Amino acid sequence: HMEWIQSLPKIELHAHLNGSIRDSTLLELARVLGEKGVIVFADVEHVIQKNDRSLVEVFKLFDLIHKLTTDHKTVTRITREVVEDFALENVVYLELRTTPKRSDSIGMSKRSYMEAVIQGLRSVSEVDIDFVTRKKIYVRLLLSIDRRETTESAMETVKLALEMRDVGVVGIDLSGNPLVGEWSTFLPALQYAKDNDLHITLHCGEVPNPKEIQAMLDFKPHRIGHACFFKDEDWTKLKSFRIPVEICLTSNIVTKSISSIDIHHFADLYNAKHPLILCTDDFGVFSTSLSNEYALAVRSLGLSKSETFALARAAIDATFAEDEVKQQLRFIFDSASPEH
Ligand SMILES: O=c1[nH]cnc2c1ncn2[C@@H]1O[C@H](COP(=O)(O)O)[C@@H](O)[C@H]1O
Ligand SMILES: [Zn+2]
Repeated sequence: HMEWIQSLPKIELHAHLNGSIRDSTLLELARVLGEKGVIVFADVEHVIQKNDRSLVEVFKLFDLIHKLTTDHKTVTRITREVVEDFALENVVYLELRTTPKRSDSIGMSKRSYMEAVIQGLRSVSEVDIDFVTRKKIYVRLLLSIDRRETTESAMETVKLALEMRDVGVVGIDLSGNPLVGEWSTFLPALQYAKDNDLHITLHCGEVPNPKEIQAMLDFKPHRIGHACFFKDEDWTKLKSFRIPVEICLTSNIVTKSISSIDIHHFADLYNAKHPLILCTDDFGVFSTSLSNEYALAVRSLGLSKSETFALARAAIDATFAEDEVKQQLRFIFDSASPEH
């Protein structure tokens, strides 16, 4: 069964760039930076292997990753590697999200960080890529606002995303530590993005926060991530607004946001015929792949091949891609439909 899942064409809508790095690359970068003295390799490798990746604790790990990866040449490298890995497991469409970074000591701006991501996409050679406007993969980009940021800084990210629509930026994400920051800080920037026809996805309900969950739903983003701590009134509103949910099974269970796959809300959403999309979140941090996520879901719901194929194909109308791309995806899935 895992073989048929691996060959299934798949759509990834929730994958953070610096959460998707290969272990071998992360440790290579750790070794190099150690031998330069920027850090102590044994300690860094130890936080890499020891971190329990509970929620509070995952964000410590990201602060460490960012010390290893915030340089233009590294951004380019990991962008290429992430696209390759997804393409190799037959992801045919990827929305990759990343937080653009500022770092004055190396002359890195949010814009130059993103230019390094584009360079990564241009450097992809193992597979064919469409990112502007042999496996082939369509890639489009989401710029993330981190909940640590100010309204002004969030607006800088939205302005950059509008400038980069010609190289495949299609939307904005709100992510980062859900215990930090206030919705009122980010709402004005997200509203500007939405009024400029960017699509919006929000990390929503990663921790209990009833007023924030309601405010995010009332904003009517185009998708939401996770929804782990929704209450009944939140589900009612979500189902009537028809906002698709990006479901991250391994991430949710590992962080203990959801106590087990047998109670995970994706089963309720599936049976309610509410749109959901299986995603990896951070396949490096959480040691998974999109195929493995599909395998967990197929086992837990007991889906047949055709039900699984139908679920995978349903994600097309949740993408933020232009209509021409969705028609190509419909052709890719229609072409694969009888083998499933
Ligand atoms: O579980 C999650 N919840 C909220 N934010 C996350 C999660 N996983 C990754 N991220 C965000 O994604 C970033 C890592 O990818 P980056 O944006 O490419 O730097 C982190 O610094 C977080 O802000
Ligand atoms: Zn996420």
